[PDB]
Amino acid sequence: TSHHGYQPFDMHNPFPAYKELRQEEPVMFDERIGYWVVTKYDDIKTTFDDWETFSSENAQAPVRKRGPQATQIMTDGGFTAYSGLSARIPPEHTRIRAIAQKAFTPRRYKALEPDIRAMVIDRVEKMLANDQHVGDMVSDLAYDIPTITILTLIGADISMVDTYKRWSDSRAAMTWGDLSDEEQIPHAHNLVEYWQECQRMVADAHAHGGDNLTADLVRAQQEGQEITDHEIASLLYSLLFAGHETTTTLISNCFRVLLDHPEQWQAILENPKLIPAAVDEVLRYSGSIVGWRRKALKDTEIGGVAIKEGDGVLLLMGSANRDEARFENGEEFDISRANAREHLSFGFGIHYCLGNMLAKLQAKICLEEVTRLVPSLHLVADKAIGFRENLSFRVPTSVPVTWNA
Ligand code: HEM
Ligand SMILES: CCc1cccc(OP(=O)(O)O)c1
Ligand SMILES: CCc1cccc(OP(=O)(O)O)c1
Repeated sequence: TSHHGYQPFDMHNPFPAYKELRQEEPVMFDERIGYWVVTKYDDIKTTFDDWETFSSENAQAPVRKRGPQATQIMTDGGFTAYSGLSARIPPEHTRIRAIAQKAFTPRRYKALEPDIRAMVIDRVEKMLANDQHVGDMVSDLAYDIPTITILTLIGADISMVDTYKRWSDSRAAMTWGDLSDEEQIPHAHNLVEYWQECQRMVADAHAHGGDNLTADLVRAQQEGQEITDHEIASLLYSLLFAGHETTTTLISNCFRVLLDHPEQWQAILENPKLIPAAVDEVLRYSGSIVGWRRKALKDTEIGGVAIKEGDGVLLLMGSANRDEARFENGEEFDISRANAREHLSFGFGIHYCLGNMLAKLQAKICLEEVTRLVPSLHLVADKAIGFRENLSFRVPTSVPVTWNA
């Protein structure tokens, strides 16, 4: 009953609280986290657009202050990473991003769609063959696929899938979790390991070359592009976290939300050409990220409310995606929604998601082939899906399902 019901870290059903915030206090200061909480769509899209007033430099600063022990651990481990791009500000961001998109060329996207599809069918069949005819859409399908894709694109061993998810859970907990000074210690070590592997791969590209993003970036350095080895390594640190966890969550939510609405799963079975629009509606209705942070570089206003220089802003895009002023019946999941692409789950402006297409790519491929091979798929029960507490990432821990077999 406090802060209009908003619980910053509970990710199981924040949408009722989002709804009353939009009506009662659209720009609310939450002392429990230190942020101005913004919930209406215009307000949020405007804040994204004016990057010159609202810096993103705190997007990767931890919500809870790093404790003495994690600070010593990461310092003694040589951890010098902050942010590949998402918390970089111009001129550094502009300069580094343009070099990144000259290696993130969308031909690589569409060139190896077939090996994505061949890998889904592999995973779908192994799920359909086991003692119990019950599966988990996260571990059985959505855990591997985007991870292997991003490891193949950058040049990591695809045998290290469990190391990179262990490093992802750490980064997602260290930075947006409600961690104590003890609880940072195990993730502190993981981030040190993760940063040292990012640096090990960059030195590898100098020495032995390759055929991949890591090689291409160093290859652009050798050809005169203004990007250092600390920035090459920071670009891997960004892509080897953001490049799969959000996409794992999107795939898991595709089956979570479509199986909660069997009528639209049934329409997806009828017509697999509706699948792309379904993904657009899942992204609006259940985004992987519900909140993203910014920092006021000067005294300003959001929606009439005065905000001091240096104040932190939390843009609740999960709330914006249901604003009745932009989405009629915003709280209903409807894959036929005409303007679902107006959603802000990939952001807006100079930090827009670099791999939005690569994520939607694998989301559509997973629906296309799971609806075909397993058209009778459905949830086990109604109350069997929990979400890890976080400020930004709303990750379902499991999507338990069964089928006709
Ligand atoms: C699967 C669903 C995904 C969602 C919902 C998502 C969401 C976001 C959001 C909210 C931002 C910040 C936008 C802003 O501040 O303006 C962002 C930026 C970014 N995303 Fe994604 N993302 C997803 C997948 C991916 C994938 C697959 C990749 C790479 C393969 C990726 C890489 C990045 C990078 C590098 C940035 C920072 C770009 C910059 O700061 O210029 N993300 N994403
Ligand atoms: C416990 C309910 C309550 C009572 C008084 C103030 C208040 O304000 P808030 O906690 O800052 O939202 C809440
Ligand atoms: C999903 C957007 C995102 C999230 C976390 C890190 C990141 O990359 P980085 O901040 O540049 O290291 C991107």
